[PDB]
Amino acid sequence: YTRVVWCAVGPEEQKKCQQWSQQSGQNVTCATASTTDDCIVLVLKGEADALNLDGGYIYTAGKCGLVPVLAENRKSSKHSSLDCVLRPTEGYLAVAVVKKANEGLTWNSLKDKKSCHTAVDRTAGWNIPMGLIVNQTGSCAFDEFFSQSCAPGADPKSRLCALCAGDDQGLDKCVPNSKEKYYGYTGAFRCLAEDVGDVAFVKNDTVWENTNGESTADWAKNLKREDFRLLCLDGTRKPVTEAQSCHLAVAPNHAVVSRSDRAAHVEQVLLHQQALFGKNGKNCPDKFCLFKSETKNLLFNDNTECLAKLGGRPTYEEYLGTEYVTAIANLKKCSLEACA
Ligand SMILES: *[C@@H]1O[C@H](CO)[C@@H](O[C@@H]2O[C@H](CO)[C@@H](O[C@@H]3O[C@H](CO)[C@@H](O[C@H]4O[C@H](CO)[C@@H](O[C@H]5O[C@H](CO)[C@@H](O[C@H]6O[C@H](CO)[C@@H](O)[C@H](O)[C@@H]6O)[C@H](O)[C@@H]5O)[C@H](O)[C@@H]4O)[C@H](O)[C@@H]3O)[C@H](O)[C@H]2NC(C)=O)[C@H](O)[C@H]1NC(C)=O
Ligand SMILES: *[C@@H]1O[C@H](CO)[C@@H](O[C@@H]2O[C@H](CO)[C@@H](O[C@@H]3O[C@H](CO)[C@@H](O)[C@H](O)[C@@H]3O)[C@H](O)[C@H]2NC(C)=O)[C@H](O)[C@H]1NC(C)=O
Ligand SMILES: *[C@@H]1O[C@H](CO)[C@@H](O)[C@H](O)[C@H]1NC(C)=O
Ligand SMILES: [Fe+3]
Ligand SMILES: [Zn+2]
Ligand SMILES: [Zn+2]
Repeated sequence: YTRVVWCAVGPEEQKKCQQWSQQSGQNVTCATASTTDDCIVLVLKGEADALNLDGGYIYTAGKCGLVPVLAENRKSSKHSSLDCVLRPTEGYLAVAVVKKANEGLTWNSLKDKKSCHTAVDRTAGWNIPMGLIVNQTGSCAFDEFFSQSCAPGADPKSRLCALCAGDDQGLDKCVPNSKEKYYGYTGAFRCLAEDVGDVAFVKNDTVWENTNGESTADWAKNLKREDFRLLCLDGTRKPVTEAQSCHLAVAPNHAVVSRSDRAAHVEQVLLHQQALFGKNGKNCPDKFCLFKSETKNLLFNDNTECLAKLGGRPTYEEYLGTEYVTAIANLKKCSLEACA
């Protein structure tokens, strides 16, 4: 009754959710689906209560009537006075990243190169870059722009899936979940770093969390920030320390969504769960930490300080902001359960 069914996407999120479930005394339970879109349907049906979603999916979920409940909040320098849960969200920086040794590559010469995206329909991996390109290009043929790409969630037989790798056994190629090797923020950066693609569309934090010894991960043990460059909209290349003057846009933080009729309940439970397993929670380091998953960003992003209340009880459009919402609509003109 006062229990919440979390929806996990893929088997790695399933295992993490199962651990959370066990540590919660069954206050949290788990439903699992192969894609985020499916998890969304599970929530609409009332078979699942909630999940955390990137902005692009919140637009999908919002049209079907789901609402924003609480947002991911990472630690910041400004607004230091307020507590994390009451602290305003800041938004993340969407960037395009390349190897510095790849001289001569700029925003203006991306056509026909190889791209690495977090997944179709996500903010920094798809909506922002492809929105910009369709525009600058006056064409809806975003599938013919790059020569080859890894964009999880596209047709496995298309060039958009040419560079995706699948799992250990080469199965599940291009599925939009963590079984795909190049899925998500981490997977797209790895696609760039192993030199599978020429550019990766992720967010600023990703570059920082996987270089200069921050990851220990085999593929990233030896990655140095100086070996990378951000591509700016004015045709310039800059070091990753200049993300504030060289980004594609500021994205709205990922947020937990649920059915509006379940919102108050989902909110209550999560605030208590984070007091127990959050950053400074009663049992985090010692028993279970909600916001940790070895650089894999399972259920929540690993750099999450807390889940914050929203303020102004915003609809989904208000949460994403008028700038972002029109960007998506315009892109969608190129391309229930599509409820509107
Ligand atoms: C782009 O994204 C980045 C990444 O999110 C933003 O950079 C962050 O900026 C914030 C606020 O502006 C910085 O605030 C600091 O946060 C730190 C916590 O991460 C605090 O510093 C301590 O804790 C760090 C984490 O443990 C630690 O790491 C940093 O420094 C060392 C050496 O320089 C390196 O790694 C160390 O820690 C890791 C943890 O796993 C460990 O593996 C190592 O063994 C080291 O112990 C690493 O390079 C990293 O930079 C510090 O050593 C220190 O102990 C600090 O108190 C303060 O709150 C935040 O540090 C920045 N994030 C990182 C990871 O660099 C950036 O602002 C974004 N840009 C824009 C424009 O928005
Ligand atoms: C790709 O191109 C489209 C078409 O221009 C861009 O959409 C346009 O973007 C601007 C920014 O939001 C919109 O202008 C705004 O309009 C409102 C009122 O209409 C005004 O209050 C704001 O101050 C601002 O001027 C414009 O409406 C919108 N055009 C349409 C037809 O919806 C789009 O943003 C571009 N894509 C990306 C990803 O940048
Ligand atoms: C489970 O929820 C009940 C009711 O709120 C509460 O007594 C208990 O603190 C919760 N336990 C855990 C581990 O979340
Ligand atoms: Fe995102
Ligand atoms: Zn800006
Ligand atoms: Zn409002």
